[PDB]
Parts: sequence; structure tokens; C-alpha cells
Amino acid sequence: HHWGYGKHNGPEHWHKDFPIAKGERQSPVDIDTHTAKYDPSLKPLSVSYDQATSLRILNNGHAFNVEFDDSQDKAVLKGGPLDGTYRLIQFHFHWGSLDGQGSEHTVDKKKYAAELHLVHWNTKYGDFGKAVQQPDGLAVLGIFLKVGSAKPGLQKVVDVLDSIKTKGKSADFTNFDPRGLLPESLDYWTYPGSLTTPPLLECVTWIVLKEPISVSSEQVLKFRKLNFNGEGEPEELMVDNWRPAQPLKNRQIKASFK
Amino acid sequence: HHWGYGKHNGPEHWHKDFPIAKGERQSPVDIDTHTAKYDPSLKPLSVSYDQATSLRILNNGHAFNVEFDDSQDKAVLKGGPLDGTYRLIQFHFHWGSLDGQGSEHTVDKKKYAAELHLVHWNTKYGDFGKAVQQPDGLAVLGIFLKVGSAKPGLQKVVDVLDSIKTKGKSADFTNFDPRGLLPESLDYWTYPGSLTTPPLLECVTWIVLKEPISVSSEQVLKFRKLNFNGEGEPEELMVDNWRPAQPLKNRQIKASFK
Ligand SMILES: [Zn+2]
Ligand SMILES: [Zn+2]
Ligand SMILES: [Zn+2]
Ligand SMILES: [Zn+2]
Ligand SMILES: [Zn+2]
Ligand SMILES: [Zn+2]
Ligand SMILES: [Zn+2]
Ligand SMILES: [Zn+2]
Ligand SMILES: [Zn+2]
Ligand SMILES: [Zn+2]
Ligand SMILES: [Zn+2]
Ligand SMILES: [Zn+2]
Ligand SMILES: [Zn+2]
Repeated sequence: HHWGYGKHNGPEHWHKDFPIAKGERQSPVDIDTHTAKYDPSLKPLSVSYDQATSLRILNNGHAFNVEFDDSQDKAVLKGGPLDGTYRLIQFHFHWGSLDGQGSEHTVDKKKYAAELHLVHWNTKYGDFGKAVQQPDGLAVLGIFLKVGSAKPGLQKVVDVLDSIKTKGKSADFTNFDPRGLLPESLDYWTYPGSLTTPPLLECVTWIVLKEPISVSSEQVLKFRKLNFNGEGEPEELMVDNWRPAQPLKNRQIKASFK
Repeated sequence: HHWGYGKHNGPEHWHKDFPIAKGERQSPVDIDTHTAKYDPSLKPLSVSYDQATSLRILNNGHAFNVEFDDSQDKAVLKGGPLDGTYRLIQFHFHWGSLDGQGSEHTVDKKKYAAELHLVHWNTKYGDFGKAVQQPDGLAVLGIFLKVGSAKPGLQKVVDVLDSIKTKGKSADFTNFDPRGLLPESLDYWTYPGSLTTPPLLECVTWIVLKEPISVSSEQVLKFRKLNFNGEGEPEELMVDNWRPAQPLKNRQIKASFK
């Protein structure tokens, strides 16, 4: 039908329908820790997710999204490299077919098993739709997932995945607390970039956490049981839904830490 | 935030974002039975729905759709005005807030309480996506609903509507037999037209059945309990989701019957 992560509609081909794919501020990128220099003027990141109001979970054929009530400053991101206030709208993941791949961003070319993206939009622009049209419209907080101990806070998400196996399925998903998806340290890298999926708009201040979270082999396995396809179409397992690293070009990646 | 059937985003305004709304082959139309002349060269309609494989039912914020497995020539429409073979992909309805309105097509200006649309695409083009780009890409079989005796075959659909009350909700809907939604006679009118919702593409051969089906006041009342809005958004009842009759212009409506 349209773009995806397969042999013929995958990242390598997105440029055909989405010429910005070859743009100047594309994401993700490889974070080289020898050239991503500590910038002492970067403020600490302020994550306020205590009052986060989750609404639903859905399979859109590309990943699964947990969506939030973003009608108010309830769950917000502030500080770090950000001017003003960015509201949490949704989170989702990218993951691999094998533990050795799955993340979008890489660190010294190292790939993680998965990457969590918490998507926020700039309240200066009134709504998400207007925010995405601006170079400072979104802030995506990127968090690496490594295989290890189970993430207690992830368990509620994993539990409900059998009810959204196929494209277009959704379920009610209230009283989820996204704080349980964070690591201890909020040390980060940051750079100006893009959405990692079509339409690939260059509207994102990327904030990628240094510290990965630990998830269990079982939690990630449940991700890999999702389907790219709709119910009744041929089975195509939702795996390897990551875009590889793109050229940094004339951009600097700044580190919050030494 | 986009097109709909309300005061400010309704059919009267669709021309703003969708200039084809004022095009030459727009649907629906009023079927004037004094000018819609019997054409003895029209073949009888062949409806083959015996092997129809229904998949799911969903609320897309505009109507509810029952979708079908269209990977094979299993549920097809042939003959009548059609060249070749058209596959059933989905059906849906348009209805009113009151019994005296709701249909898209009208017959001598008479409005029915609701209208059923069975949507088929031309197998010559390989898939629906390619078919909609062609003037002969789709065939929509239009069936009027009048208030009267309950339609036994409609009951299974009505039953499951409480589980898809709001926008974005879907449910599994297998082993539905669409033959139960047909009248006895397959006498029809036909004319070249368009989708009655945005993007309003001019790709439809319309086949509208003369004989309405009878549904109960209770069956239609269940339709009117649906919501245009998503779960938790302010309630806007899914009623009066019809486009009024558009100008016929330089088109002829042909009747299969005398
Ligand atoms: Zn190319
Ligand atoms: Zn290096
Ligand atoms: Zn070095
Ligand atoms: Zn180096
Ligand atoms: Zn898509
Ligand atoms: Zn919102
Ligand atoms: Zn992402
Ligand atoms: Zn609910
Ligand atoms: Zn495929
Ligand atoms: Zn106007
Ligand atoms: Zn819509
Ligand atoms: Zn299909
Ligand atoms: Zn319709």
C-alpha cells in the first residue's frame, strides 16, 4: 500500500515518495562520543510526567502508539536545550528481529535492541498540527532499550499487546505512568533533526538519553509478536521497524555531560 | 480538525479543501424517474456474494465500515453496466437524525432514512489504490433503507455497534453474509459519478437499486447512537452523515427496467 520497513517499501526507498529523506537535518544519526562534545551551557532536562493521562494504545501498521491527553500542561518536557514548554502526546518504540539491532540512533555505531520515543510538541504553536510545521515544533526524548532485567514500568504495555496484534487495532489504556519508562540519569545528547518516519519533517529537537533502560528478553519478544499487517491479510511480523543512521552533515551533536 | 458533516466542516464547505467537489461527475444526485430512461441494452446485474469473507467493522469518524477479504474473486460484482470484474472491499451506510432524511441519492427528490453503499474495485487495475485513480475504477452498489419491518440480515451489524461507538474503534466481524442486505429485485439505475466523501474522486460507476430494503425504527436508532468523536472527546452524535444531491450536469442516468 505505502511506506514501511519491508524489502520494497523500506527506508532505502522512502526518498522516492519523500524527497526530504535526503535532506540536511534527517534523523536518526550515529552519535559519535569523540565528536559529540560536552557543552557546559546545556541546562538540565526537566521531565514532568507525574500527572500524565494516558488514553489509548494502537497499532498503526508501523509501530504501536500510546497516546496521551495533551489538552493541558500535565505531562511536559522543559529545560535542557528547549525554550518553553513541550507537551507529551504519545510514545512508541522501534525494535529489531534480534537483540543486536533495533534502535534508530546508535552510539559509536553500537545498536541497541530497541528505542523508546516520547513525542512532545511545542505549546507556543497551539497544537501538534501547527507545531510539526516548525523547526522547533517537536521534542522527542529518545531512550535506548537493552536486554537484561525486566522493566517493571514497561509491563503494563507488554500485557495489552495481544489485544493490538494487527494494524488498526486499538485498546483503552488509561492510568499508565510513563515515568516508569525512564532511566535514573537524564544525561543526554541533543541535535536538530527530523521525524524518523515519513513524512520525515525536519521539526525535531532530538534529546537522546545516555543511559539505556533494561528490558527482559520476554518483554521484547512480545513486541516481535505484533503484525505490520491487518487482521486477515498475510502475516508480516512487526520487527525491524527502525530507520538506519543518516548523514550528520553540517550539524553538531551536543552532550549535557562530560 | 478536518472535513465532516458539521456546521463548519460539512458538505457546503468541502469545496475549499477539495475543489473537485464542484466537478463534472459528482455524487450523489437526484434520480429523476421521468428523465432516467429505460435503456434496453443494459445487462442484468450479477451479484456474487455467496463466498464473501468479512473481516472487521470500524468507526472511522465519518461512518462505520465493514471490510472484506478482497485478495480473490470471491465476492464480486459483474454485468449490468460493468466491463469485467469488480471486487467487494467494504460496505457502509449513510443515515439521518430523523426518518425523513439520511440517504445520499434521492428518487424524485424523495429522501430515504438511510443508504447502504457496497464498494467494489475494478480487478483490471490490480488493487484498490490504483483503481481509485481511474474513471472506471470503482463500482458502488447503492441500496435505500426505509423504515418498516426489521431486516434480519442487518441485525448482526446492529448488534456489534455498541463496541464501535466512537472514532477509531474497531471489532472483529467475520462470517457476515452481505446477501442478507439485498432486496429481492436487482433493478437499478446507473450513472458515472464520484465518491460522496472527500477526496471526492470521480472514479465511480454508481449502481443504485430501485427496491429499498426495509429496516426497523430500532435498527436505525442504534445507528444514531454512534459518535463522530473519539472516546473522551465531547459527544457529537453520528447522524446526518450524508452529502446532499449534486448537479447532474452533462450526465445521463440509465434505468435497467421499464
Ligand atoms: Zn530511487
Ligand atoms: Zn569516532
Ligand atoms: Zn577519538
Ligand atoms: Zn574520532
Ligand atoms: Zn501508514
Ligand atoms: Zn490533543
Ligand atoms: Zn520513533
Ligand atoms: Zn472504552
Ligand atoms: Zn507486505
Ligand atoms: Zn467557498
Ligand atoms: Zn477522516
Ligand atoms: Zn484487501
Ligand atoms: Zn457512501
